[PDB]
Amino acid sequence: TTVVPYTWNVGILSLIFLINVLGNGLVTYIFCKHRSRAGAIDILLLGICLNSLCLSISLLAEVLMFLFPNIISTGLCRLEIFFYYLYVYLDIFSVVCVSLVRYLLVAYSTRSWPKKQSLGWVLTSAAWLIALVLSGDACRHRSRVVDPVSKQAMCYENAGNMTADWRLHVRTVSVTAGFLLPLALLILFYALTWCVVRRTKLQARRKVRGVIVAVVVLFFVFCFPYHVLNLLDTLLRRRWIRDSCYTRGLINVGLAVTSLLQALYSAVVPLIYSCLGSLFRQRMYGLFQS
Repeated sequence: TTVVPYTWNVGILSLIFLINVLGNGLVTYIFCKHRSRAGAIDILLLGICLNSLCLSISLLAEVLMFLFPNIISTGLCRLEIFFYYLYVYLDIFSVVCVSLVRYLLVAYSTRSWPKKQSLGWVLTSAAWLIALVLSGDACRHRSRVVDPVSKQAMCYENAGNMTADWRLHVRTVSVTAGFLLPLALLILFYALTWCVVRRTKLQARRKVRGVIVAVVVLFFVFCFPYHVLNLLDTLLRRRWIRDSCYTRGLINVGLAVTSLLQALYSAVVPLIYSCLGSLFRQRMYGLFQS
C-alpha cells in the first residue's frame, strides 16, 4: 500500500517547489546585489539558499514524471535523484560549515582572516565538491524499468543481477556520509566553541545574531526526523534489528510523513531570512510593495 495519495503528494511537492524557488531566488538576488560588503557567514547563509534551489529541479522532474508517465526515461530518473541527493548532502554540509566558522570566529578573534568572504567561499566549494561526488556516485544506475505485474514504467535501481547490492549500497552511503559524520562534526564544532568561550570567560561583547540560530534550529526540526527514520529503515534492510510486518508498515508510514518535512525545510529557509534579517526584510518588503 501507499500512505500518501497521488493528489496530496503532487500538490504538496508543487507548493513546496513554488515557495522554494521564489524565496531562495529572491534571497540570492538580494545577496548578489549586496555581495561586496558580505562576510563568511553571509556566504554560508547564501549557500543554504543555493542548496534549497538544488531541490527545485529534483521536485520539478518528479512532478513532471507524475503528471506525464510518457516522458519517464533514464535521463530524468538520473537527474531527479542526482539533484535530490545533492540537496540532502548540501544542507547538512552547510550547517556543519556554519558551525565551523563560528568556532573560528572565536578561536582566532585577534585575526582578521576568519571574517572575510574567502573563508566562506572556500568552505562552500569544499562542501559542494563532496556533495557532487556523493550524488553522482549514487545516480549512476537509476533507469527506466517496466514491472511485469502492472505493465507501467517507473524509475528503479536496475543494475543487473546486483540490483539488491546497489540498492543497499546507496542507502548505506547516504546514511553514513550524510547523517552520521556531519552530525558528529557539527557537535564537535559547537562543543569546541562553547569550551573556548568557557575557558576564556569571554566578555559580554558577545551578542546573539538572530538569523544564524533560527536556521540551525529549524534544520533539526524539519530535516532531522527524515534522517533518523532513514537510519532506522537502513537498519531494517541490514537485519541489525528484528523483522516484522507491523514494524515495516510503521516505518513505511513514517518515511512518507518525514520526507515531506525535509522538503518543506527548503520553503522554510527563505522565510527565516525575510523576517529575522533586517536587510532581507527591508528589500523584500520594498519589492513586494511595488
